[PDB]
Amino acid sequence: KIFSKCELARKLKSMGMDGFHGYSLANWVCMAEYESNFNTQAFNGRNSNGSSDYGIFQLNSKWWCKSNSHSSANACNIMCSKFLDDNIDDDIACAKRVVKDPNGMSAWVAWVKHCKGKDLSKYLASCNL
Repeated sequence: KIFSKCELARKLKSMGMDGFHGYSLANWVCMAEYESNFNTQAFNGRNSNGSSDYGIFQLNSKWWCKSNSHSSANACNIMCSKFLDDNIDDDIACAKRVVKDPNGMSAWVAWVKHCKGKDLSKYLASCNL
């Protein structure tokens, strides 16, 4: 599924993300835009390592989930394969956990590159939320 910005924004808002760990809704939606272009099937292989990044939040299989050929820490206790599904509840539960690490949202490189430096005050202004 490719979400639209505002549709993603509604889903994340409904699931307690707005302000989650000090990160505003706009920040979370911007991270998804730049990580995966809002696509639940996004998949980015080998990479820097061996590992891969899965789903709308491009969660890596060395740290966050378990994959086929690439063994894992599995901090989200889940098979990477679930993050390629259309439903994003698992992905959200895992992103909630990722951001709890010391690097915060800087775990997501595309957020650091495309969001962190930006004025996002108007990013969700077209949205009916």
